[PDB]
Amino acid sequence: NLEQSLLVAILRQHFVAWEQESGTGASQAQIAIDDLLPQLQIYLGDPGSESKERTRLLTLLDQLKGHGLVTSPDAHERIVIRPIIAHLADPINLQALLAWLREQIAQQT
DNA sequence: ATATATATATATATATATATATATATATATATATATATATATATATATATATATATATAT
Repeated sequence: NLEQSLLVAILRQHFVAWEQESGTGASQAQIAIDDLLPQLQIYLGDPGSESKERTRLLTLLDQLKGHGLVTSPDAHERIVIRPIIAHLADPINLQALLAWLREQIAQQT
């Protein structure tokens, strides 16, 4: 669904950006939950409360863990991106949709 | 020119996944009400003594 696609695109670009610096296959840096909500806000707005957005992000991460793309949030609310994200079927789709929605919001604002 | 057997296109129906709302089961807390227990006071009945109304026995 749309939200899962956006989250996967964000995670994918984070992973590629990290690999650009530390090299291919470098141990992924732990990313906090607080860091992703501002970014999902860029494409989904504010659903009404922090208690709602954080819950949505957590359920999305748990859904993605089923496919193996991300680990479970650790005791301090940080996740790690799994290697399997690099081998998605068509990574070009993520870039296109993500940039398209970003351009949409930039045009409407 | 009609039947009779493939092939292709299209539509329908089903399965999977997720989001949202509702129902059910269970547990707990609360409030209310009922019933009971307790305490107190008063009423009734009986017993005993004295007072009022009436009559009889004993001693000389």
